Amino acid sequence: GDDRELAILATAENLLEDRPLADISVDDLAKGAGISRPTFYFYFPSKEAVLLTLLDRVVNQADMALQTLAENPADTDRENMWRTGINVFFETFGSHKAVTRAGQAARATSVEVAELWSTFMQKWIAYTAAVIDAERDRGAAPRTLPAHELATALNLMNERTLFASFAGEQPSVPEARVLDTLVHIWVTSIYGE
Amino acid sequence: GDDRELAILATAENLLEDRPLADISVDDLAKGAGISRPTFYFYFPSKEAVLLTLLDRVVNQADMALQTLAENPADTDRENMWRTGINVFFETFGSHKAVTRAGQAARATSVEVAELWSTFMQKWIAYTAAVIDAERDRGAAPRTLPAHELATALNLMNERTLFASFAGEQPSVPEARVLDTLVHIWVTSIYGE
Ligand SMILES: CCCCNC(=O)N1CCC(C)CC1
Ligand SMILES: CCCCNC(=O)N1CCC(C)CC1
Repeated sequence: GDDRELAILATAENLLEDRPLADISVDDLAKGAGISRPTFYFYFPSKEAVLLTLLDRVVNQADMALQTLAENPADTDRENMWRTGINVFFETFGSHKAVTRAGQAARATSVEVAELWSTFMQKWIAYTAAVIDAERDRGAAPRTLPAHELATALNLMNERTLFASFAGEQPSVPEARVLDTLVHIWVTSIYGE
Repeated sequence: GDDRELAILATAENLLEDRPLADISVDDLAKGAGISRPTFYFYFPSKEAVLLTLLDRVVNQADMALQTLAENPADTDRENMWRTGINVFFETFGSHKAVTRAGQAARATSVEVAELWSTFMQKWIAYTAAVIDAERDRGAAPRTLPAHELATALNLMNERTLFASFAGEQPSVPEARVLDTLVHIWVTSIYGE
C-alpha cells in the first residue's frame, strides 16, 4: 500500500526532532519505514522531496483550519478574533516544530520550498488585509497604513517570532508568552491612531 | 600591507552582489584582491571566515551609529525618536544588502555567525526595552506588555521585514514604504492601551 509513503513521512518527522536533515540518511529513512533503499526511491526522489511533502501537509493543515475559522464568526470581541486567528498558527506549527524548523532552513536552498512558503504567506497576508479592510469599513479601525502593507509586516513578525520561540533561539519571546505578545502588537497596530 | 585584507573584504562584498558565496571561489577572491591563493590563506582560513568578518563590520557599524544616536537626544517627538532609531538599521544594512543577505543565510550553517547575530540582537533588544521603560517612567507609555518581551518581538519584526524588503522577497513591504510601516507598528504598540 502507498501507506509506505505515510510510513516514510512519519519516520522523517520523528528523526527531524533529533538531528537536521543533512545528518539524516535515506538508509535511516527506508530503515524506519521498514522498506529497502530502492523501494524508498519509488515513493520520493530525494530526502529533500520528503521534507517538502511534510512541509506541504503542515502548511495546508494551517490553511484549512484558518478556512474553518473564517466560515463562522466567534461571538464578538475584536481582540479575541485576532487571538483566535494567530492561535491557528501557534498550535499548528507548534505541533510540528521539527518540520517547521527544517522547512524554514530549507528555504535558503530549495526554491521549491521557498515558493511553498511564499504562496501560503501571500494568501494569509491577503486574508489579513481583507479582515483589516472589513474592520475599517464597519468603522471599527482607523484608515492608517495601507492595509496590505500592514498585514505583510504583521505576518512577517509572526513568522519570525513564532519560529524563534519554537527553536528556543536566543533571543526569543518565551513560548508561554508569545501569543499574548503578538496579539497586543496586532490589535494595537490595527485599531490605534 | 595588511590592506590586502581590506582588498579581500571589498572583492568579496562586490562578488556577493552577483552570486551566493557557495558559487564564489577562493580563486575568485584571491584574483579580485590581486594575490595568490596561498597568500589568501594567510589572511583568512576560509571563504566563510571572510563573510563572518564582513558581517562583523556591518553589525558593529550599525551598533556604533546607534551608540552615537543614544548619546545626544534629537529635539522631542516620540514618533521621530523611534523613526530615527529604526532608520539606523534601514540605512546601515540597506547599504550592505549583499552582506546582509549572505550573513542571514549563513546563520543556518555557521554557529559562529548565528552567535554574532544573537549577541548584537540581544544588545539592541536590551536597548529597546530600556527606552520603553524610560518612556513608561516619564508617564508617556502605558505599562502593557513586559517591556523586554515587547522589545524582542518588535526587533524580530524589523529583522524579518527589513531583510525581505532588501532581498525583494515575495511577499514584502516595498522598501520605499518599509520605514513608515515599522514605525507605525512600533509607536502604536508602545504607546497604545
Ligand atoms: C487572520 C489572521 C492571520 C494570522 N497570521 C498569522 O498568524 N501568521 C503568522 C504565522 C505565519 C507562519 C503565517 C502568518
Ligand atoms: C532603539 C531602537 C532600535 C531599533 N531596532 C531595530 O530597528 N532593529 C531592527 C533591525 C535588526 C537588524 C536589528 C534591530
